[PDB]
Amino acid sequence: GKQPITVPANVAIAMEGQDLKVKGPLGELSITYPREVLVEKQESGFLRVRKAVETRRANQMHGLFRTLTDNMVVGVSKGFEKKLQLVGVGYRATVEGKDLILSLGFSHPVRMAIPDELQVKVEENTKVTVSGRDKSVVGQFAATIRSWRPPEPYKGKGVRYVDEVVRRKEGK
RNA sequence: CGCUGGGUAGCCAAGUGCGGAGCGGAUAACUGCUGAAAGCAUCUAAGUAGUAAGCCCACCCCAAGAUGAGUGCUCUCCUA
Ligand SMILES: [Mg+2]
Ligand SMILES: [Mg+2]
Ligand SMILES: [Mg+2]
Ligand SMILES: [Mg+2]
Ligand SMILES: [Mg+2]
Ligand SMILES: [Mg+2]
Repeated sequence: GKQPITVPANVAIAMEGQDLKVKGPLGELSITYPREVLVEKQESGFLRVRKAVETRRANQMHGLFRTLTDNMVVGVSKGFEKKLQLVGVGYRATVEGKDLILSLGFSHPVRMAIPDELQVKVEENTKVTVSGRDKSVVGQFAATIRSWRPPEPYKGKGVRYVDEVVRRKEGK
């Protein structure tokens, strides 16, 4: 289930065999492959990834870096943006200076730092949107805000991703 | 102590102070992010993040007989 990777994205690519560095309009990333897979610079415009001798570990890994290398370029060409939605009376979100602050019913305003790699913004008092390059830090970042107050069943009060479901119930 | 009433230091508690800290490290159960085999999905057979009175260090004392016997400063080795 492989596919060639589309890279006429006006992005620079460079390697030294065991690594692969990418440099584009809005960021720089790197990655190192183990000795099973191997990649070349196909001059046609795309990129194909071959593999070592047929084995169970390689067939799992063949389609693995295909999606990472895909996200490796799309995150440097366009980036990625995750969405959040705050549900509950009194729940707010602001960006005071660099980091952000949230008030999720606790007796203290939780404060977590935003690394320089990511970008955050808020349109309305009750929603948040993350913007970055790598899915790992971005997805891990948005998951962190979800952990402070996940969505409850009975009323859905809390943080939630967009385009998901909520197991609702009746309390009384 | 003939029997009693008081008693300094000392010893002692019922008296007087202090103590148990850490946004430090790695994990269990659990929740996850990213994401193949399996065009979907999946917390994972690549990688990675949160997190226990528990585990390790940190705190207090002992400690180079640690025969693996350590380290550093200083001193001494006269007369014919
Ligand atoms: Mg007396
Ligand atoms: Mg007496
Ligand atoms: Mg997932
Ligand atoms: Mg997938
Ligand atoms: Mg693993
Ligand atoms: Mg503990």
